[PDB]
Amino acid sequence: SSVRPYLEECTRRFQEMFDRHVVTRPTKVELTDAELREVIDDCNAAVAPLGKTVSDERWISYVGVVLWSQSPRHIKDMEAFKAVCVLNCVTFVWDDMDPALHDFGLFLPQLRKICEKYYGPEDAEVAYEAARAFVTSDHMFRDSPIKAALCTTSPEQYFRFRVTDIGVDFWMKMSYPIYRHPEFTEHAKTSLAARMTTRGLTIVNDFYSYDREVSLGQITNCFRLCDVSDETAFKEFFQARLDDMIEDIECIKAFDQLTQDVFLDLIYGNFVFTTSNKRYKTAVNDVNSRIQAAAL
Amino acid sequence: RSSVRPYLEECTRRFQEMFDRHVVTRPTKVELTDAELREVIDDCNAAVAPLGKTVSDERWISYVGVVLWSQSPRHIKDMEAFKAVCVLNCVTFVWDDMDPALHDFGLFLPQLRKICEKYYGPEDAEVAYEAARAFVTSDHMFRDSPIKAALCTTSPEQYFRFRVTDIGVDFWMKMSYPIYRHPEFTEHAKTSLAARMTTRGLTIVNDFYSYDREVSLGQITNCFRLCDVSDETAFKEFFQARLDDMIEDIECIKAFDQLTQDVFLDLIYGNFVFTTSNKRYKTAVNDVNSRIQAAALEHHHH
Ligand SMILES: [Cl-]
Ligand SMILES: [Cl-]
Ligand SMILES: [Mg+2]
Ligand SMILES: [Mg+2]
Ligand SMILES: [Mg+2]
Ligand SMILES: [Mg+2]
Ligand SMILES: [Mg+2]
Ligand SMILES: [Mg+2]
Repeated sequence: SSVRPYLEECTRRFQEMFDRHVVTRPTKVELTDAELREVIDDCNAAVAPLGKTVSDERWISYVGVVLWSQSPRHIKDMEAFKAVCVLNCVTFVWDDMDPALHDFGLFLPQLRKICEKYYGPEDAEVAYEAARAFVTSDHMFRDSPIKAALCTTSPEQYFRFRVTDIGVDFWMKMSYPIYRHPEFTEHAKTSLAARMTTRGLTIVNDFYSYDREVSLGQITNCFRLCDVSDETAFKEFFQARLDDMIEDIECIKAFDQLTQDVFLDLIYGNFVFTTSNKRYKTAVNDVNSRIQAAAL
Repeated sequence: RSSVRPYLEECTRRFQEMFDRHVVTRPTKVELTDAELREVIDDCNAAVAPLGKTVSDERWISYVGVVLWSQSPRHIKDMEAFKAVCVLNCVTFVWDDMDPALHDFGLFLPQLRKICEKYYGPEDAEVAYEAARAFVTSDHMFRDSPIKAALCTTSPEQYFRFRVTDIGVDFWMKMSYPIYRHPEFTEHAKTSLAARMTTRGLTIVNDFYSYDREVSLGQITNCFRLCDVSDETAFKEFFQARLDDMIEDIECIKAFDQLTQDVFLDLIYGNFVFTTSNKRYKTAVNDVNSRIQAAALEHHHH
């Protein structure tokens, strides 16, 4: 199936939800041309050992999510920002890669290289460990019975899987050096930061990446828990997910002012990234195609 | 002065029937040698000594029972790592029981590091230390925090999300994986998926048996504060939803690899046996579970 029928009303329902509960719109980070090419050179170098080329356009697509979903008001360290740019893009290639291409012995050293270039010694270890856990999870769970069980049982089992699998725990553990805000750093390191933002990021991503994933046999998507064919059941389910996002956003506002800005800019920036970026406008295209092995 | 006392017998039997149906395999208590117990307690005294409060041998042994009951003795390979978890868990229980006036990070974090460096190799010691640091920093950070009030009063979902860290199960997995040297378990511990899978089963059990103590101390971190426990109908409907939660988690746990699921279920079932047998949960206020308090005249000359 597909959710294109619902695409227009749901975008509006999302946007109305954000306009009431978040209000402040996200704003896109503009990189200088130098900065952008540093990022892209760093990206190509990290995936090169894996034997696949990535166009400058596919990198700019990936990087949009970081340009839209950080918190410019509070940025203090732009070297850390660039690291998140590079780390997020290259793990995007991994997510799209056939597992045959997953070579840990070749790719884990490049991840460490990136982390040691942009972070101090401590932050580099934190970012690296989170990058390593993320690519290792994506690998381990292709065709895992665990993934099956967690994705088909209930929303509560599914979002639990997604704390790691969608990459938000990774994101927080590499983004906290951007802000050098002590409270935020601690919520990143306990993963409470990821836990608070997982549903807002996943429900949005799931709706707009449903068609791609479903075409590719990918089960990691909460709308597979309902009959998107049944208009009534889809509406009941969509509302419960919106309810989920609203409850999360309202608790987020108990966090200190800077932390809540970063959390809410992330959820909302990701919705803007996802509704505008080319990755999510069609199932298979030049920036979201499966990176295939190609046998012989 | 609310209480779940009237439900104690039926609730305990309902928990037990749930384990008999869904887990089946019983936990087994790890027996420590007299030497091993003494190394642990000596190491606990050393670590807390800089904080100026004495902890009795009886109270240590109370704390240590959860590790003796809730690890997975079928699969223990590293007893040095086992001893570290005994020590780390006991001394962070003390911290959990302490007035925050007593919380000296400068004094206590290096003692946590020393324990980790004693029992673990270098990489493992850093993972255990970081988890330990994160736990005591969370417990301290959230004493009368408005974030805790929001997460704990809003819904079960928000509450259990706070408890992944706050009950200490993430810390437990991240200091326990060296015991087993099992690769899948190690990865699940490092992603926190292991903690996430076991949070509700540990939290619901603990919350029921520590409710009376916690309401009496003003402590709001307990899911049964989300319902009117003096309302039998509302309590039983809430209790049954929490059993459903435990059952759903247990059944997904059984999709994990066999060793990992043995470890996950021994933790949840072992914690239930520890909780329903240990003096700590026998009464709300006693000499193994009383608040460890600072003295307002601790600085005095008499
Ligand atoms: Cl998938
Ligand atoms: Cl509390
Ligand atoms: Mg993925
Ligand atoms: Mg994907
Ligand atoms: Mg997706
Ligand atoms: Mg306590
Ligand atoms: Mg506590
Ligand atoms: Mg308790």
